[PDB]
Parts: sequence; C-alpha cells; structure tokens
Amino acid sequence: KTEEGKLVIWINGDKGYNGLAEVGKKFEKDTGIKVTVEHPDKLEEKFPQVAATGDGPDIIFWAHDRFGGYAQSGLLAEITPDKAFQDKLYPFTWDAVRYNGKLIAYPIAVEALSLIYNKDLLPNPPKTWEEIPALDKELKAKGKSALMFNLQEPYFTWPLIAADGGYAFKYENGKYDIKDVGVDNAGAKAGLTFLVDLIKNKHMNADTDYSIAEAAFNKGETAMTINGPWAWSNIDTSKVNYGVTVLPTFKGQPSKPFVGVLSAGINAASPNKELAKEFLENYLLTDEGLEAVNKDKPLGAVALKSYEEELAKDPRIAATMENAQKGEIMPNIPQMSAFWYAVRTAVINAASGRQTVDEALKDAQTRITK
Repeated sequence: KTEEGKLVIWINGDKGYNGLAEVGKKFEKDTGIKVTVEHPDKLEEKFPQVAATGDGPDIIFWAHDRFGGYAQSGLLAEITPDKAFQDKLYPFTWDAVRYNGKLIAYPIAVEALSLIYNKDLLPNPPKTWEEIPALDKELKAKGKSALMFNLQEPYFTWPLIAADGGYAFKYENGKYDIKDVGVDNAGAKAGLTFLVDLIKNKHMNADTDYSIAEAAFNKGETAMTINGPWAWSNIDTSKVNYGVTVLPTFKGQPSKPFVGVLSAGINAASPNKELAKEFLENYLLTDEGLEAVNKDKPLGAVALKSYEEELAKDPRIAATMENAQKGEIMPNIPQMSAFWYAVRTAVINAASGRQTVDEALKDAQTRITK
C-alpha cells in the first residue's frame, strides 16, 4: 500500500484556509493528514513546472480553458473512466470539464451572465433593448442613458454578436476540430450590425474602456446592464435594490455566453490517487468540504451537485448555470489567439469605417484553420 501524511492544494481564489486546513486536521487527528493551500500568480505555469521537477502531493485549481490545453500538452492527469463518479454529478457543471467519455478534474465555479434591473432610481424596459433609442432618447434629454457597460470585449459582446447565428467553432460529436468555423456568419454580421446601429447614432464613439466604463456605472447614470458571476464578481455600488433576470432577446435569439469551469484536477500522470481520491470523495461530498469552501467562497461558483443545490440558494448560480450550458465552451487548442486578434481587429475594422472585416476575419479563419 501507499500512505502519506501531507496534502497540498493550489487555488487562485484567495481564501479557503480555515476550512481546507481544518478538514485535513481532522484527517490528521485520525492518523495522517497535513494540508497546505497556496494562491500564487503563476500557479498554472508553476504547477506544471513544479509538477515536472518533483512535487507530488499538491493539486491545482484554476479555469478549465488552459487546464484543457495543459491537460493535452501542459500537465494534467486525464482521470480514468468510472461509473458512479461521473454518473453521480449533473450534466451541465460537469459537462463543462468533460471530454469524450473523459474528464481531468472537478469544477468549482460557474462563469456566466444575467440581466440586472435597476429599481430605486432607474426604470427598465419589458423585453427589448430596442427601447434604447426611445428610453435613452429620454435620458439624453437630461444627460444620461438607459444602459451602460464595457465597450470592447468578447465573452459578453461576442455573445450578442452570436445571437443571430455565428458560433465560435463547429462542435460535432468529436470536436470543432478546426475546418468548421462559423463565427463570421450572417448572424455575427447581423448581430454586430445592430450593435453598430447603437454606436452609429447614440454612443457615437467607442473608446469607453473597462476601467472607464466602470467609472460610468460608478456615477450610475444608466438604468440597465447585462452581467453575471463572471465579469463582475464583486458588484460595486450599483443601487442595493436591483432585480436579477435571465438575458433578454435579440433578433429571435439569446446571446452566446462564454463557459467557465474553475476546476482543481489531480496532476499530470497520477498523484497519489489513494489519499486524494478518498478524502476528496469522502469530504468534498460533505457540507464540511463543499460548504466550508462555500463560506470561504464569495457568491457565484460551484462544487458538486449536492452542494450545487445548497449553493443554488442564491439566485446567481441558477442563472449562471442556465447560460453556462446554453453557450460556447472555450475550445482546447492554442489557435484561439488567432481569433482574439482577428475579431478584435475586425471589430475595430467595423467601428472606424476603414473596413475589410468579413474578409480580414474570414481569411483569418482560413489562416487559423490552414
């Protein structure tokens, strides 16, 4: 047999020392556990680098996107096939970090987006953004707008442009692969087109940055935004009284949200599965593990179906999962850089009138895929 008396856990959430340390203590008091939790910046690069020299006892917790990649070439130990293990979780939060009858980790955070309504000093529309011209027109009359938010990001802005019908990659049983890229479709155009309409007459310019746009809502002269447990985890002074709703409609379709799985997997190759497999299985599946973290946790996030229910208590998660599953999960290849650069260029290509967006970006597909 192989028994030890140490437990290392890597997490980049900034918390969970009381519960993680308190639990392992319990394992120690019975006969063999000492758990440590580190929260560095290179955690991801460090982990695979340390993993390779001589780390051993020590797990890693971070988004699935790079864990996907690292999983392929980086340093994740693609767990083996089980029955009740995968059969005991739910289809959405576990499907985010799931491969063709495979999976290299457990998720613990759902990134998504919901509609928030301003009450006290902000009257919102019933179902269409189309009201902006009208409702914003009224705001203009004084000095404000109905809706304020970012001004150049994918994930969220991407989702809208996705409304009509431009998906990222083509997911087909196997994988998007590469030769099927349908982002730059009539819907991406049509979608960004309606966006261009907004900026075309009211917004006019489009240099409001994340930090600057942040300042805009900071003063609070807008009566509506679309956000969720992903871009704004630590909500700012945005009127205590606010509603929490599902995203709105657009050209007969819902915006495509980017899917986020914050998950801690067991190494690349196989790190003492006996100790980690039992505790994780016997504690994480307890209100002590799952809920001790949760308390440490902030608000939006995840950690196993049962705890999904307890955690679900908050209106955030329910919406967070609803969108997380009905959207696009970041691929699993290094080519993603080709798009971010192409779409950001193309986007800027459409906003200044010097264009060649369809082509620059379309051809981009040709390049990124060929």
